[PDB]
Amino acid sequence: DYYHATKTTIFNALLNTIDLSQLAQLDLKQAGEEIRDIVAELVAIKNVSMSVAEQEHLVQDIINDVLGYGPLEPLLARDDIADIMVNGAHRVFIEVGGKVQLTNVRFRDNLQLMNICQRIVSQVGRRVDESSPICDARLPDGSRVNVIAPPLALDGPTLTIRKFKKDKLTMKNLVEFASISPEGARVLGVIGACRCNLVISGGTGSGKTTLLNTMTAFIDPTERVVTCEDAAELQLQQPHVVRLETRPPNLEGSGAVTMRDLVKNCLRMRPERIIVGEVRGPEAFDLLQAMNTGHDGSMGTLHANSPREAISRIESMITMGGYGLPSKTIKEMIVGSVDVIIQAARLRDGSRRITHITEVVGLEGDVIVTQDLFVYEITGEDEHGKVVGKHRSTGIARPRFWDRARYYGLERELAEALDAAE
Amino acid sequence: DYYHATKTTIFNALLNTIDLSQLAQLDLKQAGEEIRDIVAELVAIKNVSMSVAEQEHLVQDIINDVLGYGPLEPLLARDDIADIMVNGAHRVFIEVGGKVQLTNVRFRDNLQLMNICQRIVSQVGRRVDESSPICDARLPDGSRVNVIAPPLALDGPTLTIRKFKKDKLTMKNLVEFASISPEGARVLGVIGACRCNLVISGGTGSGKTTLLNTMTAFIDPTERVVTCEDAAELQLQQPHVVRLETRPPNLEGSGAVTMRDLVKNCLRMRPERIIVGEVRGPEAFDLLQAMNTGHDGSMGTLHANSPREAISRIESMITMGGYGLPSKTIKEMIVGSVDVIIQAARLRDGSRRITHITEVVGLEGDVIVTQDLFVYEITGEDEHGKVVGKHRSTGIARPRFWDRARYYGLERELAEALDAAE
Repeated sequence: DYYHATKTTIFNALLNTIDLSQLAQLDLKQAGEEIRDIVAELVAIKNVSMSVAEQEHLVQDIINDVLGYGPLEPLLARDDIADIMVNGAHRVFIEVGGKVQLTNVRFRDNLQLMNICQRIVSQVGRRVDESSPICDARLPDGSRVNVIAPPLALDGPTLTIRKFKKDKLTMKNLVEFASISPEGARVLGVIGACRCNLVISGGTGSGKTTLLNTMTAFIDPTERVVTCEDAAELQLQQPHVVRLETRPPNLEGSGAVTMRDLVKNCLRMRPERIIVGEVRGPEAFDLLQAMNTGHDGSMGTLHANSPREAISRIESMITMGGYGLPSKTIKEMIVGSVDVIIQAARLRDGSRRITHITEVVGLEGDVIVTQDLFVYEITGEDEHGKVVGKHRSTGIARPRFWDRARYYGLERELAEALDAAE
Repeated sequence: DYYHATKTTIFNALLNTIDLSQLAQLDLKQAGEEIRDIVAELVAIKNVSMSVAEQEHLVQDIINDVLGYGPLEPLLARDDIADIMVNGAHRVFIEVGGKVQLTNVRFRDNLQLMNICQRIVSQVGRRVDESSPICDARLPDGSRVNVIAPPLALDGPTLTIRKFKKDKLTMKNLVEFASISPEGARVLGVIGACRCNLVISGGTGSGKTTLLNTMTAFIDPTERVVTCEDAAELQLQQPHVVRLETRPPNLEGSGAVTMRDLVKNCLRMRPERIIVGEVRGPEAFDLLQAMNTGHDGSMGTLHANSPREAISRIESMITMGGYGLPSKTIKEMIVGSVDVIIQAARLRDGSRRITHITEVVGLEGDVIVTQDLFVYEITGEDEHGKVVGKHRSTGIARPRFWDRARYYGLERELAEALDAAE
């Protein structure tokens, strides 16, 4: 009560005293010090009786409101709070330990919330308002931010901050979730590290993108990666990642930038690895060429249930490309370009597994030949219906990519991992 | 710290002192002199305690930021920097000695970087912005530039400067680098000498232009060769070469002289070989007419990955040229005009070699039938990661262009080359 009234009076006095532009001229620390001095002077003038703790709290709150993110700052500073979700000025939720909880934190009004959202997004040069109500951003520290303006959000501006939790998308999660056995995990690490061209095929709900992030986690830091996605969800930890996002056509059907355009441009940016979020149309062709003409180590997810169907769908995509390529030419391209196909699927019980790790070996007999390094053998189901299976290595001790592993010095690791698969 | 703060203060004072538009209206010399004078006056007023060298550096930086290319200027001035990549306002990498290194150079912000990129791409009459987020160009100094706008490049505008390198070869160089077997070299010499219509297709990084330059050494010196280019990259050593260069449209959208107009004029320049630096527009149609109306021996570089893909690309180009030509008519024209397609591509290991030497032998029904003379067969990889392969002749003894060889007496050499690599 008294603290709130004192804060309101001090804020009014400071606003009447210092303009927003003048404070913006000063840096975060210089502006903060100047605001602290002005607030002390205003408190002395108003003869407000406040203790050291109360005075410090009021000064910090005034500084945060005038400069910074206001009532959000205490939440952001906390480490336990993984995600913050503000639905209008009068409600805030925090995700602690995987559970969402309501918090007493409340903004002054929707106007202050909009100002704070605009500052947060502008921290990376983006702006959100009625003209562009939807804004999405990734702050340099890894926090994702999503903001919806009042014209779309009926109850007020909506803000969603998801801080960078690091453990979610590493091989440990897959190994402990029985998605891939530890030997399979080591084989995948070798495949990713040795710049093997990959095509992650997966069925509906098979978590293809999660597997793609986990695989790209192996990329060497120095490699200049370029990611094309319809909607940015990959979170490469590397220092030299370029992120691109397609653009759908406007309501007039113009101004579009399809994934094919992004891949063709990627060819002209000197990338050492092209990652395609999801191949759906002609872009496959371009992507495949990117694999063939250097850039070895690219990747791309695809919608298919088995590796053979994945190859067939790649052929159909390239054919959709419109070029008069004979089927034999397309098969030769695929055989020469793609090196490993990872088939991940969602089984009956809803669990996710890496059903196959297979290698495109050649074009014997005008039909592409694939040898499976790892397969998932379904033995049975638990008493409660849960499916039961195990990862078996086919025993191919010399995968066609063995030469790359030897070149990169990972041949010993590959042999050790694939030998003890059992 | 002190230097950065002084530079920021000087920039703010200069911005508040002179309008950007007025300086832009000023000429290079006048603008530079005014900027230097204003910077010196501001430094004197603010009493910046720095050496004369420090003042000169500050003035140069202010001039570059106001009208130059910002922090890229020291990078561009350098020589060891093979190329520069900007992944955003706060990420700049340079390829020094073939190694990518993160430079301690940062732009003021994303807006400044976007303005710098817009200036650079406007230097050759092109605009990059939300409406045209992707812009690839070639600067006068020979360097290639690629720019992606924020709407696609999520992390901010992305820039890529790849500086020019000579990279010119002679057929002996290609033979010694195994780019083409000696029999292939003889066959290519025969094809070039006998004024056989050529289309040197190749993928990105294949150096197709270098291959075209190498091919234009078997031309009879007497033949009047007219080379139409976009940046003057060909260095023909023949004595009667007329070098033409297209003029990109000015920022106002006028004064454009497209390659199509250059070729159409060349039709009336009495040439014997219309050489096109790169076919990427409707000009192909006209070029084909030149190929099929007495200017035998015309060559044209094209961007395609396989001879069939090159043919399809040419057909699509002619169709997009805006004419009412039925697809069957365009295919018939292509079959009649073109006589040899040389496919130069970069292999996965980064090396570049000639893959196909294919004649457009005829048209059946709707599909164009073509026969390969020389084909590159790959045989895996070696210990050092280099691709292992060899060229083999298809065994044809009477190639379609045989008559042309008979014209110049090159029948014997053609037969010997086709026999020695059976």
